[PDB]
Amino acid sequence: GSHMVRNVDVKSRIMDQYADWKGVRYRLGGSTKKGIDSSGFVQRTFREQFGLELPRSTYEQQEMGKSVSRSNLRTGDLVLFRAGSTGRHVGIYIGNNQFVHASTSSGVIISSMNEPYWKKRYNEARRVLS
Repeated sequence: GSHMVRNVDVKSRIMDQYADWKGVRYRLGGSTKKGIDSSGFVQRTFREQFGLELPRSTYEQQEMGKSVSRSNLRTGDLVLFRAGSTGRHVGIYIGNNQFVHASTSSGVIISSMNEPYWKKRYNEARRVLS
């Protein structure tokens, strides 16, 4: 079998994407720097940094990969929250109890998993990178 190293500087690649996208406003169904949503930001990040094709849907991203327990989160895992009007919101865990996401209140931003709003609404996590 293959013994090539894989999955790489995951944190630095996500931070590269964040550097270029920080502050981009929230727009439902958007996919550009003029405006992007939470699942769209996850889709773009995984395409551009990891070469993986994800759907632009929190509902479908919840099905991906394998489930991870909250205690076992690793950088690059998708974090899912029962938040907002439809009860669906996704971000990318970046370690140290932080996650990056396209937020409705602030656009693309880094938030803490311990912020009371997000801590109360955390639902599940998915691992996509082996």
